[PDB]
Amino acid sequence: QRCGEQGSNMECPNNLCCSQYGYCGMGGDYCGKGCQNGACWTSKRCGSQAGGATCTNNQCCSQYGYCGFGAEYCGAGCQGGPCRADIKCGSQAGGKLCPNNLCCSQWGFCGLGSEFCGGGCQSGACSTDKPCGKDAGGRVCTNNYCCSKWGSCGIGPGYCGAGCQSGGCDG
Amino acid sequence: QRCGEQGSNMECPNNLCCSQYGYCGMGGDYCGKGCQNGACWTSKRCGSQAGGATCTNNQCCSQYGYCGFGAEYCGAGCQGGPCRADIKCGSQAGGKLCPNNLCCSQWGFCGLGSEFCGGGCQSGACSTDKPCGKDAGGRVCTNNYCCSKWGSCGIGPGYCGAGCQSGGCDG
Ligand SMILES: CC(=O)N[C@H]1[C@H]([C@H](O)[C@H](O)CO)O[C@@](O[C@H]2[C@@H](O)[C@@H](CO)O[C@@H](O[C@H]3[C@H](O)[C@@H](O)[C@H](O)O[C@@H]3CO)[C@@H]2O)(C(=O)O)C[C@@H]1O
Ligand SMILES: CC(=O)N[C@H]1[C@H]([C@H](O)[C@H](O)CO)O[C@@](O[C@H]2[C@@H](O)[C@@H](CO)O[C@@H](O[C@H]3[C@H](O)[C@@H](O)[C@H](O)O[C@@H]3CO)[C@@H]2O)(C(=O)O)C[C@@H]1O
Repeated sequence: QRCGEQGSNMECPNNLCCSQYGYCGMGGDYCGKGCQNGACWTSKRCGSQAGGATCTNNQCCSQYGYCGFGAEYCGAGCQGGPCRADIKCGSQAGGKLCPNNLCCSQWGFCGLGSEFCGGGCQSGACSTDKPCGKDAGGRVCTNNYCCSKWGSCGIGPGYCGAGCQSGGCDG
Repeated sequence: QRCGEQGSNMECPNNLCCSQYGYCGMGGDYCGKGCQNGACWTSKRCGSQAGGATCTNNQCCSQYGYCGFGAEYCGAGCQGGPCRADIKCGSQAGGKLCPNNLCCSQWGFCGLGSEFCGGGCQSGACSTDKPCGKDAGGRVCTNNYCCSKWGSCGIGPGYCGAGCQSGGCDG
């Protein structure tokens, strides 16, 4: 029930702003100074301009390296987020990984839903629960996900914990 | 450090999925059944098709009323989220309110950043801290925000609590 650093980076809903304290609301108290996510009065820096950084709340990183929504951010030159132009990926775009766990469709585009996450899904939050492990002819997940002791790709204690065969195994 | 119903609707970061229990991770345990937000294997229903409902994680509500990202969702017929076409608002579009607290620019478009939230901002997470109250010639905030005892628009205990002049005052 806590956001930002004090909520393991949880994010408020409806772009509610997360104050410097880890509470959600709207207004200067939250959106003003120390804001850590949501609709912070001061756009956070992103993209090139800010060491490869991604925006929170699924924001489009404008060409200038500022986070937001609207033509200016999502529009031309956009560098991350639900960018107005199809973000490419997969074996089509040299192994490229969708940002923010998005699915790399069979076709080489980034998204979320059956069309992207479904059959053919190359990387990201594929819903095709494909197997890994000794169990899966020594195949490692994508996104450096954890191959749990049952040969399943995911992120968490059950996945990254004990019996973790490969991926980002808690060490 | 808890999501969904057990985290006052906090949302995991990077589209991490929130399990039926209120924990964040990636995989079937979280993305499978009971998923409450993030990249849930099963798209949540939205728009018309689902009583005016908005998608979580700033997702585009496709023409069919399913939440996601990518051309299919964000593209033509899109009904909410960082839709690929400019969502209109403000006095230009009959008082329309941007969804998900987005700013209604001076021009009548929805977004987030200086360009939308800045000078002229009509409604939403305007960063122009305009005043309300007896203090402000009996002017009420937009979005049914709370006019605190100091004549400030916001959402929270300090705003919606005691001394709340108008808005969604905790009652
Ligand atoms: C769409 C987008 O990214 N909007 C940004 C813009 C853009 O970066 C910009 O419009 C592209 O030209 O900038 C905003 O921040 C700028 C603003 O604070 C202005 C002054 O108010 O300065 C810009 O940078 C200056 C900086 O202030 C100086 O200290 C420095 O000496 O020069 C810099 C030259 O760029 C800020 O980037 C804006 O409000 O216009 C923020 C939007 O999110
Ligand atoms: C972009 C988008 O919204 N993608 C959805 C699609 C679309 O709703 C669709 O492609 C537009 O035609 O549908 C997805 O769900 C559908 C899928 O489960 C199929 C069958 O696997 O059925 C569709 O609805 C059926 C429903 O299953 C039947 O019980 C009912 O008798 O008829 C319905 C007629 O539409 C689902 O909508 C999909 O996976 O294709 C989900 C995507 O998010």
